[PDB]
Amino acid sequence: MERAIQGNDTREQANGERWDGGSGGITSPFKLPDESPSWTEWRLYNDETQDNPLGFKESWGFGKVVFKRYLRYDRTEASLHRVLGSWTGDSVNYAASRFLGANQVGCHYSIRFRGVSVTISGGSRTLQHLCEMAIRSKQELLQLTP
Amino acid sequence: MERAIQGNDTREQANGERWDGGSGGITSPFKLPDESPSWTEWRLYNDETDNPLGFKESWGFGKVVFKRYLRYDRTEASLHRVLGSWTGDSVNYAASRFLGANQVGCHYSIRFRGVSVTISGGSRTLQHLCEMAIRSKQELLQL
RNA sequence: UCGAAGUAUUCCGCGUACGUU
RNA sequence: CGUACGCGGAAUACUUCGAUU
Repeated sequence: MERAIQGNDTREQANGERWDGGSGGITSPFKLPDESPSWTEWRLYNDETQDNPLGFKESWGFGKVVFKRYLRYDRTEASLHRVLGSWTGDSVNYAASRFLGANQVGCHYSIRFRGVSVTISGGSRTLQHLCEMAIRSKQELLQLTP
Repeated sequence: MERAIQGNDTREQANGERWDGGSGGITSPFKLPDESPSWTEWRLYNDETDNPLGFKESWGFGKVVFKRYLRYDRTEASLHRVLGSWTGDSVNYAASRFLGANQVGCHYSIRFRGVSVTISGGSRTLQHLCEMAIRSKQELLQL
């Protein structure tokens, strides 16, 4: 069965990908490692008070194989350029080719920032279009005028 | 209880507003009427060969959801028209009818050429959802 | 921020069924 | 395109619990 690309095994490994260093060798769509803060650093930051957070959460799904990232974002132009490099059409299509094939599945990209979530979703045979819409939506959300 | 601001009866009317369309007076966020094709017109169109008849969009304030299908043939005259299906005003005005002190989940969703975009978040960021939804709609309909 | 549970919706993919708007 | 399901996920909102006892 070629449906190890979808079996719960690769699913758990894709979820574990966020925290390990790719342990087991699972290919990821992201080009930068996770930066999610600790409970204590998160608790301490939240002093004044949901606005201007530490960063944003994004994820790429290929069927039920979901990868997640939390990246720091200081709302500066330099930081914007840094976090916009967390993934690219190339890195997504490369990673997607490891979990797609035969029957079409649903793919999605999701990003949350300042209490606003954007999800681009569709069939795996439209992935290139998802990427183009995903990168453009990521720019606007992170630069959304307050 | 007794909040019919987000009741099953109001969820049904908002769903019926697409077809009713104005029956009972339910305030909709859309300014244009539904243009959904019939089964046959949708068939004959696909029998012609990418470029669909139009697109689907919907606004949700909690469980109260409004839907529209609008024709869109990839022209500035058609883009400007369908961009007028709703505005920030028409959304906020409609939302204030289905929102109370408790924050609920609001969302805008649009599907075009096999791609679907959904902007969601708490009713406290509705102004920000509107700004994102309009930029997303224009971007999607324009590649 | 992380994990888990429930509740209310939506979205995508797949499959089934029924249609004159 | 519409309606009704069934399956598999995801997203959002709200709620509860745990996170070098």
